[PDB]
Amino acid sequence: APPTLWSRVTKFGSGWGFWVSPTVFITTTHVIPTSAKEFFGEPLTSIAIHRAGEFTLFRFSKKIRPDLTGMILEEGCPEGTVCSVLIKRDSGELLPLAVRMGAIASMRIQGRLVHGQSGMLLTGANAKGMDLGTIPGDCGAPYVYKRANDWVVCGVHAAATKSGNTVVCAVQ
Amino acid sequence: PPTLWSRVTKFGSGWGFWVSPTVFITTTHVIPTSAKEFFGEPLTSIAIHRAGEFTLFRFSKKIRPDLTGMILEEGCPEGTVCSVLIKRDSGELLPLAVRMGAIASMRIQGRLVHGQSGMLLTGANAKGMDLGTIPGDCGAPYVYKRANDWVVCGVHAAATKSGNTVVCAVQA
Ligand SMILES: CS(=O)(=O)NCCc1ccccc1
Repeated sequence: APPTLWSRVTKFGSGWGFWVSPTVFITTTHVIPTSAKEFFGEPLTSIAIHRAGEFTLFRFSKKIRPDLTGMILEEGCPEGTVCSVLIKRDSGELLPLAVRMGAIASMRIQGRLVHGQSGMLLTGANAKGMDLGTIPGDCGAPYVYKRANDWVVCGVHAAATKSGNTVVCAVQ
Repeated sequence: PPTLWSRVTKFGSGWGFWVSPTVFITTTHVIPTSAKEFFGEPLTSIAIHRAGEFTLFRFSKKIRPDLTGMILEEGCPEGTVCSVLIKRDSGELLPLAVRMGAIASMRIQGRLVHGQSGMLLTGANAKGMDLGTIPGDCGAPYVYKRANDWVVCGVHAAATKSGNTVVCAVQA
């Protein structure tokens, strides 16, 4: 995946978030530190929060990341799209996990109720564990895909099943 | 904490894989043709076992004493979904699902390559996103999970321009 997309993935709370533009940051609601009153040097005062279940978007009144260009955020993707989940791991290692996207779904995962766009990992037979699959600390990682010329972001990592094969993308 | 990715190592014009502290496997065509040492050990002290596009090195001391010995087998049953553990010079780790077929001699781009056929589960077109192999990927290992055990069953030897087809070179 392009270096400019990896540059947009920021360590955040118990996971990650993603810079859509110099002013827009998206993440998974449950990774956000519940006590936090300041983000990227800005008071809560100065920030527009948009929360829809496990999807959260932050809009800043200042350019926090002026090195970036604004890219397309969409509300999930067509069923059958193959996406990459941009997961950073121990060592400066970069894991762009391939996922075939399915329907919008409501599930119970480890007792918690989750809603988003479901998908199946294309990494192995059974993706249980950290070599072929996701771990809890990957939540908030972006789902991206390429069109003709364009790259698109369509959601953030919310959950995965015990077997590790099924994932859920939180969407706008 | 141990990872299979730790055992994937840059080597000649491609990659190889540590099976054990003393055992390293790779694809014959990526090995340098001028060398007096590998991994600091004189070539005098290394057993080389070659069978077409599969080569095994056995060193006279532990090069990777941090590792345990893994199961190495001559290919896998047809229908097994393997993962090819691709490392890229970008720093990306790209595990891709491959459905394994028969042993055969296959015409790939110019040439005749003997080993176990497979097809990528990404099988749209696998060139433009991180969804297929490139020439520099040769030597990457084919692995799968069986009961509690990881098995390694060959090394990446060849791929078609693209429809979906790959060849895993195997021990014999
Ligand atoms: C939050 S900060 O004060 O340490 N820096 C602001 C700019 C920035 C934000 C996110 C990622 C990289 C840089």
